[PDB]
Amino acid sequence: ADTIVAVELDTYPNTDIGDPSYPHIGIDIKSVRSKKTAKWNMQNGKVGTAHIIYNSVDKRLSAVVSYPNADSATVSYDVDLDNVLPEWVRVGLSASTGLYKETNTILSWSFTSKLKSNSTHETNALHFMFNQFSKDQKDLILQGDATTGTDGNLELTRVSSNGSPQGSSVGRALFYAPVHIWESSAVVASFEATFTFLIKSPDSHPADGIAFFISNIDSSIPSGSTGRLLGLFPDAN
Amino acid sequence: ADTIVAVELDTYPNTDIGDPSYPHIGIDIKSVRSKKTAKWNMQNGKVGTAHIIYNSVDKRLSAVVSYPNADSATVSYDVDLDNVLPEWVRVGLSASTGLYKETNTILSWSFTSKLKSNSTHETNALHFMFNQFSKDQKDLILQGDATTGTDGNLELTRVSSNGSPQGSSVGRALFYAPVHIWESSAVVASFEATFTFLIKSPDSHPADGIAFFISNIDSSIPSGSTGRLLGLFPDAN
Amino acid sequence: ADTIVAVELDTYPNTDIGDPSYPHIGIDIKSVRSKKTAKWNMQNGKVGTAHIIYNSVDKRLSAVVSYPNADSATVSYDVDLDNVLPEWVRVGLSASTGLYKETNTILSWSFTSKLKSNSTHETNALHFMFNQFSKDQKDLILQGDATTGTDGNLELTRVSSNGSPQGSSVGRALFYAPVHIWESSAVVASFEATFTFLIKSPDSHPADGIAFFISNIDSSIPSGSTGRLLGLFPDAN
Amino acid sequence: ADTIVAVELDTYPNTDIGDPSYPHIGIDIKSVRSKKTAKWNMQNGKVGTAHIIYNSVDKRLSAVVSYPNADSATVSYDVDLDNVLPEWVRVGLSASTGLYKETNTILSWSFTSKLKSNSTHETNALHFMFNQFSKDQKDLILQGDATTGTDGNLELTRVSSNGSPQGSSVGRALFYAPVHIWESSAVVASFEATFTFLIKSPDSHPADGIAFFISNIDSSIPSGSTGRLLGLFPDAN
Ligand SMILES: O=C(NCCOCCO[C@H]1O[C@H](CO)[C@@H](O)[C@H](O)[C@@H]1O)c1ccc2ccc3ccc(C(=O)NCCOCCO[C@H]4O[C@H](CO)[C@@H](O)[C@H](O)[C@@H]4O)nc3c2n1
Ligand SMILES: O=C(NCCOCCO[C@H]1O[C@H](CO)[C@@H](O)[C@H](O)[C@@H]1O)c1ccc2ccc3ccc(C(=O)NCCOCCO[C@H]4O[C@H](CO)[C@@H](O)[C@H](O)[C@@H]4O)nc3c2n1
Ligand SMILES: [Ca+2]
Ligand SMILES: [Ca+2]
Ligand SMILES: [Ca+2]
Ligand SMILES: [Ca+2]
Ligand SMILES: [Mn+2]
Ligand SMILES: [Mn+2]
Ligand SMILES: [Mn+2]
Ligand SMILES: [Mn+2]
Repeated sequence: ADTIVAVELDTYPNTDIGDPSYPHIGIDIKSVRSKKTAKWNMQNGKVGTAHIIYNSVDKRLSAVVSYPNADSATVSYDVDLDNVLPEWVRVGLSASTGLYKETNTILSWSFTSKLKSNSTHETNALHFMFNQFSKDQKDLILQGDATTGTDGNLELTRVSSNGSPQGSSVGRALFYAPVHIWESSAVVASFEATFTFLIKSPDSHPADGIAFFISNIDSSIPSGSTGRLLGLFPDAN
Repeated sequence: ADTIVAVELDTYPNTDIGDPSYPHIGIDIKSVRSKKTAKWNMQNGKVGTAHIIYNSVDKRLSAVVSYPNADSATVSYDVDLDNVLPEWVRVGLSASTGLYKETNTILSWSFTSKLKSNSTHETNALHFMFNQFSKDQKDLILQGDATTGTDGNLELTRVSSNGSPQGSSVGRALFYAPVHIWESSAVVASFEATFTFLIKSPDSHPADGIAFFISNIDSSIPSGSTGRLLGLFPDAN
Repeated sequence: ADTIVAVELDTYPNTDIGDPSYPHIGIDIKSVRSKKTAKWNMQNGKVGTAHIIYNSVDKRLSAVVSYPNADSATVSYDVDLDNVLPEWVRVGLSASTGLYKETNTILSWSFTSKLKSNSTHETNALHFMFNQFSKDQKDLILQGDATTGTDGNLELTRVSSNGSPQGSSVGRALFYAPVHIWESSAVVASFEATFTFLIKSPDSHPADGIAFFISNIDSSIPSGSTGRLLGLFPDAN
Repeated sequence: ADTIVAVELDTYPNTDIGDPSYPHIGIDIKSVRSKKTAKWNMQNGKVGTAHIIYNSVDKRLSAVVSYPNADSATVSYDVDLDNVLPEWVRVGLSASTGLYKETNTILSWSFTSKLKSNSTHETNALHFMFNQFSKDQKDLILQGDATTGTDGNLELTRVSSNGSPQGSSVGRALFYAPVHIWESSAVVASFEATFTFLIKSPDSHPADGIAFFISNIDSSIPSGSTGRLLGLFPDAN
């Protein structure tokens, strides 16, 4: 179908598809089946920050989610992304809900990808940063339930006007421009993505999470991906 | 029609529309009629570098074209670009020929725009750099005669396979993503664009030039803009 | 008589040396008397942001001070800094109180310097940023009363443990490294600086101010410079 | 016994201290004997590029050396540098010859250091770049035989006016400022370095090599370090 690499933040365990029985962060390579996961003491109603980072050299893909004044969960998995991904991709943030529900507000999102070549400073590069989202973001492709303008914030999931979240929503947000993520002849290729989010839920149990993801250029939301699939994968299979 | 701000490099004087009688650089605000110009000792067959820079603070738009081991022509004109331009634009390089002809090879092109807001480091930003152009550039919108892949270079104007240029060509190249160039509430807005080019002509007199330009999102090439209009303006009027 | 260039922020108008009546920002090029100024609707106890930007192309030095939800005071002055300044400088911040007094608290400070040249981005550069000041900052030079570590802030003037400002206080903080501020052979020579500050006085009347300055590598506080001279100038010439 | 971490590039294998037979690159963590290495198909007289990249999340230090149109030699090592290194270091380059000798010419060198934290990009950072070395570089610390200004290059080992390398030579160059390399409270602590170099010997056999190193602020050349120790380590322990 469409190739998907993503870093997932399960607020909701899904022991039927494999997810551990605790709020976790994890690395998904073409399958909601995480190839590596780590325990995340999630904080309800607090603004937190995720850093994603990968370099050709280590071939190690990494992520750190962390709150102020709080321990930070980290995950790392050796993968070679030119085998996996197409030469041109498009990056973005995705998030969704199920029975249980949560606010998936993205307060800020940045990202940087460099292609340093065999001759140095013959590099190629793209960096893009949002610390507030305007009422109309010409350069974000918004998919599903995604809405901007609410308090200068990106809401990937749907929320009622009073501020309570709603269930069984998928919204997904993408950068307008395609990213040349890797090349046949580059000595180092790298890419970092940082984004801060606010997850607050009225219910004691929230669901399902946020994921930063990378896919081929022409990606649209999978049918019936609402819930534990996070708007990234069509099937747990 | 479509609003156009651009820095022009006339290799060919056009004294019928106003252009001075020497190879010049100049500032065009919605009219091929340059509002300020400066003398440029152009160098045939040598790689040269243009720097464009503008900040909300000075409200002064500036450009410098310069060769290695050679004097550098500079131009500057006070303009306030939120009055002129739409809130969202799209940037790019344009170039064309007439009776006389030239190669308009773009060896590299970068650009950066920042929106620092009334609260600091609540900024918004986009930077993008090409030091080589691949056979297929997914993220460049190519218009008219524009072609990439030839020796890792962007050729805005048409060129025969042996390497000689051809006449009465317009090619124009644009960044896929729209640039949020200014905002109603930002204490400093700024944007810098740098690009290196190679102009070589078999004929003693070459024509017409290269221009970096900014326009509304939906800009396409004007009809009959080939020649002294540089693929930017429909009429000298 | 070390050479010194600066962007000053006067909370105290010293009418005999030329300070306008109203609290102003100004450009001080080699003398305390400001070459140009602009009215500044200062806000007591609110954090503000200073932006400062100059480049070899415009040859305009300029600056904007700005509080949230309030107009921003701006100023510009056409000056060629390679005439005025040595080839190699140190950059830094200064502030001072006299009979009247204020809290000169620096919350954050960053600075960029590029020497782009004729070739394909064969430039020389330096950038540094502080959103928190550590308890021992060994890459700042601390001069006078200046202190770090309290709340992660830089305090250029002396304050009590309760927080009360003191009178007749003078403090400077310089980046440890020397900056290559201009070159004989570089086609453009941009440099940008940004910083935030907190100014609060119990008093009806606060004094004197903060200034971003640039001077020689060997620069030290001029004697008897507390008060009107902001730790910058020996005399009021 | 100053503390020191480094990425070494051996043209001369010193088999008794563990250098493999073949010319190698390696990670030297607190001792000259390399913790891990990889074969390097060195090219005489051709400029090459070294890339070096480490981050607190992976906790992997790694590096790639690369010539145009040739495979690139790579190496990695899992090490937690805040255990090994002091909180505040200086970075720099070192190289040396012994009985056998080579030209250790540094054409260009850049370095980035970020201390991203838990908050919304409230980080601390430093970046610097050199594509040309000036005649007097007063923000490099020059140690040993190291010299600037010849062709705009850095020469870490001594060379004649004709260009002939010399034997038993040792040279280091450090950035003037101290780097905050890690923090107790920072959630990630990335740092990246890049540099190009020219290595040429008249001989069949060249020696010894160049190394990027990190050490304490007060670090100076260890005595008797020419030859195998590359200006880095007092002893071969
Ligand atoms: O008004 C006072 N007693 C009378 C004489 O003090 C001069 C001010 O009175 C002014 O009005 C009087 C009435 O017409 C005149 O008789 C004076 O000749 C003067 O013009 C007086 C009473 C208490 C004081 C306590 C601590 C102090 C520390 C330093 C200075 C000083 O060196 N101060 C020197 C003089 O005071 C102002 C200088 O300003 C200084 O302090 C300012 C504080 O903002 C700075 O802006 C400025 O750069 C200077 O450093 N002063 C005091 C001080 N002065
Ligand atoms: O081979 C020579 N004459 C014989 C004795 O020289 C030792 C090498 O001969 C080797 O083989 C011989 C035959 O089996 C043995 O009898 C020796 O005991 C030794 O193992 C000889 C002839 C001329 C010389 C001229 C200038 C010099 C400067 C310094 C040194 C030195 O300190 N040199 C010390 C010894 O030479 C190698 C050290 O390598 C040094 O130089 C290398 C150059 O790459 C570095 O890699 C390395 O780290 C060292 O600094 N040597 C010379 C030197 N040596
Ligand atoms: Ca889940
Ligand atoms: Ca023309
Ligand atoms: Ca004053
Ligand atoms: Ca060796
Ligand atoms: Mn899952
Ligand atoms: Mn014209
Ligand atoms: Mn003043
Ligand atoms: Mn070795």
